[PDB]
Amino acid sequence: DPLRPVVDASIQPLLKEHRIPGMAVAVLKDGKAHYFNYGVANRESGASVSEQTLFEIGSVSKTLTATLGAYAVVKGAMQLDDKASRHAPWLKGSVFDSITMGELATYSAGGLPLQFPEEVDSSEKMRAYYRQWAPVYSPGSHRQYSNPSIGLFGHLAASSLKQPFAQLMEQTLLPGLGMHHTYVNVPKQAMASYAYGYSKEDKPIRVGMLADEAYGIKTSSADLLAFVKANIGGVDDKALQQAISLTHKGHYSVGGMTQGLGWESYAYPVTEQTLLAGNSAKVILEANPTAAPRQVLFNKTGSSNGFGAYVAFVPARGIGIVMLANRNYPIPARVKAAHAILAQLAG
Ligand SMILES: [Zn+2]
Ligand SMILES: [Zn+2]
Ligand SMILES: [Zn+2]
Ligand SMILES: [Zn+2]
Ligand SMILES: [Zn+2]
Ligand SMILES: [Zn+2]
Ligand SMILES: [Zn+2]
Ligand SMILES: [Zn+2]
Ligand SMILES: [Zn+2]
Ligand SMILES: [Zn+2]
Repeated sequence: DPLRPVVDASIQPLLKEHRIPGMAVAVLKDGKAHYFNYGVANRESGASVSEQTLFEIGSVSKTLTATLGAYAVVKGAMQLDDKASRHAPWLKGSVFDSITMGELATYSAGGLPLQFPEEVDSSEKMRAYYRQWAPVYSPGSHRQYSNPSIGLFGHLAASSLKQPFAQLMEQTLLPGLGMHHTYVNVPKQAMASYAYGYSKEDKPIRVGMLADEAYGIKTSSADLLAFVKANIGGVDDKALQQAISLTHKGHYSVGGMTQGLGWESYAYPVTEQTLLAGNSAKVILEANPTAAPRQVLFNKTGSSNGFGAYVAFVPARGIGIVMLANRNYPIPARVKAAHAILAQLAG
């Protein structure tokens, strides 16, 4: 493969520095998929990573959940400016009478935290948590990246379509996107393809409330590259195509990053500095005020215990990259490697 040396040059240093057991990389250019596989999915079996290996992609799941939400909008089941309690009777009489579905989707409802409190570990406790939650910021004014926020968005989008979230994803949305090996619940027949994650102590590990919606997808580099293709070349189904397009619209910005539904976007060519800043600890962990929204690059990071994922693509240039690893290695390393490889592809 004439792209192998370029991809290897940016990826092999990551593997060495962070002792990454395995990584599946996929690149799109000129309508063609290219797969570059490294190391092992499972240190016990020694099974090689391939483009069919399943990795936990963590928050990259949010792009898929966002697409389901957009699909519900396209189907007329909900609108982004609906109050959240329209789709959850159990939220009636709370502050979620005054917070919109779009605000949940874009982490801007007013300071919902990164994670549920550890104690919130059941349906009953989760409903209680939202009903007692006290806003920190006015709706729309601040971005605080949040699993409870987008998790609730996805959960309520599923409810608006009158089906369970996992079923909608596995039976309708994901196969509609050409993603037939993408799961919230990995079935028996797919378990042999499922990597283990590796913690910092090299312990094998795999993945709470709204996990499915917020961070629970297992998928392959082949399936995720198919999703990238869907986000560039499109899909056959008109409703899904319109849904995908809704996920590209900018809602607001934080520095040089523009927040949409799931995807976070940048003007392209993008400097490494701009891409690092929008993916920085400050943006991920702290509340930041929302500013007016901005060729475009779209991306999403995701991590779980033992896993580290990144996807970035540029529709105007027909290029994209997926990097799925079974080590949670630092986001800036992901960004720098992707930026370098994409720049080589862009020419
Ligand atoms: Zn090489
Ligand atoms: Zn190739
Ligand atoms: Zn065993
Ligand atoms: Zn529910
Ligand atoms: Zn299928
Ligand atoms: Zn597949
Ligand atoms: Zn589940
Ligand atoms: Zn677009
Ligand atoms: Zn919005
Ligand atoms: Zn650049």
